[PDB]
Amino acid sequence: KIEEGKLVIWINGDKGYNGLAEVGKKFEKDTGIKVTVEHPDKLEEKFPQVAATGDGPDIIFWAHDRFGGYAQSGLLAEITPDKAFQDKLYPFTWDAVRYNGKLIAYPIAVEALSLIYNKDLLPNPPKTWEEIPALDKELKAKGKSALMFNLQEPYFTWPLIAADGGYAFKYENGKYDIKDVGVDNAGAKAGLTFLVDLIKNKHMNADTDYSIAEAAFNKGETAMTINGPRAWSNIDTSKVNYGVTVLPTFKGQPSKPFVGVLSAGINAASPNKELAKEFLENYLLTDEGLEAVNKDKPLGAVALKSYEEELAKDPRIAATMENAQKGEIMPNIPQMSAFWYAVRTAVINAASGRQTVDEALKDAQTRITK
Ligand SMILES: OC[C@H]1O[C@H](O[C@H]2[C@H](O)[C@@H](O)[C@@H](O)O[C@@H]2CO)[C@H](O)[C@@H](O)[C@@H]1O
Repeated sequence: KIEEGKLVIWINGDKGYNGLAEVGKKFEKDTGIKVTVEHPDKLEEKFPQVAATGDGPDIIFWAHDRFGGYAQSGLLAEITPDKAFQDKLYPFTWDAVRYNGKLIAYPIAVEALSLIYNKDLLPNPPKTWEEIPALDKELKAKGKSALMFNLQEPYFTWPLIAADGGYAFKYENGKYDIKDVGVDNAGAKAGLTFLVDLIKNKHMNADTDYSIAEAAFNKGETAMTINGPRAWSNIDTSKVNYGVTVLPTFKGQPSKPFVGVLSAGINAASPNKELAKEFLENYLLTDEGLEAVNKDKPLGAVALKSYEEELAKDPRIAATMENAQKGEIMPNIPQMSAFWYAVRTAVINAASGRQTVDEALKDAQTRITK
């Protein structure tokens, strides 16, 4: 069981967890309530396992796409902030955490992937994905490469797959059709074929992950990378002269990144629900609270209107929002977990050459509509 009179918080290890730990220390000085911040590996998978038994953290942080599945299993408490508190966050961020008409989380920040480039290697970023093979050929002649990014997580390849027609679930009439899936369609095959051809032609390696791409870019070995807000702090330290901009178009269509709203849910088994609420509304969801996390690892565009006005001046945040406006808020429906696992498998098999693109996407389509 969860201990009473204390707060345990789980947040991903790529977030500003030290910063969040500081907001917890502030809460503890004022109220006497100890706050413990942890970042278990695979917490988005572990949470449903432990929460099912009345264990786990009092508060869990993740993008909103996972939350409909948790709420469906009865693992999240319904939150009911008063209208006054609600008016402080952007309306659309509240929409991302509404499930079956109920609020199941507090929206924290908005994030989308962007194109990041080394201005010393590339004064101007490519406008199309199609010109990258040629950029790479010339950069290779100088000992560098054009682009390196995480190919192990479908989140990073999805903008290209969706660019010319790929989609997860058909949204229509204020509802998602869990039977109308678009991973096996023409647009999706075109996008993933482009990706697989980059690897075949030696422009990228199928095994590239987050650390391999980060190391290469921050070292000045590659002219471009694709990443989210959290990557910015480490690039700042690298002293690389970088720019953050809009992703390239594919077949003349803009890349469409999935947009995630970092959110905070309260475990339905938690005996400390009123403490969690006090912490979230009066300590974390304040200019001071968000600034502390943001300083540890950039949150992106925050849900709190008052603090977002100040961050909006940052060109990196502008680029982030521009990429978001071209993408799509991820669905929060329970089927999202099956979508993500099926698309991860498809991308890795196709990229590693274990299956062809058609075989890979066909299996995913089948799995998701099961
Ligand atoms: O790649 C599948 C994965 O994508 C998203 O996870 C993101 C997350 O939203 C970001 O905050 C950051 O942590 O990077 C993750 C990708 O490594 C989905 O939110 C997640 O459910 C999904 O499995």
